[PDB]
Amino acid sequence: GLIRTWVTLKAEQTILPLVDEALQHTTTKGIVFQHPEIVAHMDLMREDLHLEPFYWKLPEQFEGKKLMAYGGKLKYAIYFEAREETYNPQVIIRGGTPTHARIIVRHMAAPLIGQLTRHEIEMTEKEWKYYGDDPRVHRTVTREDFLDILYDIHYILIKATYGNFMRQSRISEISMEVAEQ
Repeated sequence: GLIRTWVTLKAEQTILPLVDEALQHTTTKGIVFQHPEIVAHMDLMREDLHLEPFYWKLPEQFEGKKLMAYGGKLKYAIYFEAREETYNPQVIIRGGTPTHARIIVRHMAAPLIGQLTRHEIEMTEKEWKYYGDDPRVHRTVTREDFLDILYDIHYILIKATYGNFMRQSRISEISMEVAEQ
């Protein structure tokens, strides 16, 4: 076909949970919609603030048989405020048939404080790395592994916690390219 589509959030889904890297817990207590940005404010989550760093767990429509995504472009905009401005992975994906379930990460430059910054992440092996490998290692994910993750995505996470002592964090414009025929 060559029918370029984008998965995005349902207009109705106006809230996006926070999670630790572990996905051991989830928080909503401090998250609110303020069109278009979706906002997590720390002061409404003080009870939970040790479980940091936090990631946004994208909703199920990004998960699953997503082989067609391999074209490219995971897109989203990020904004945040913290006391000062300075390792942790920008985005995190897990997926696979049990025999090949594995976790990979994408590292990027920390976004600036106060400046809404945009990310577009190419959905291909060449730039991702392996969870558990220090970011300074020059190994990247094999095409083969990558594709086996896409074959069934378990979850995609995007960094919510930034700088030092963070006040609030906003994410918007969330989309990922797929394909139809």
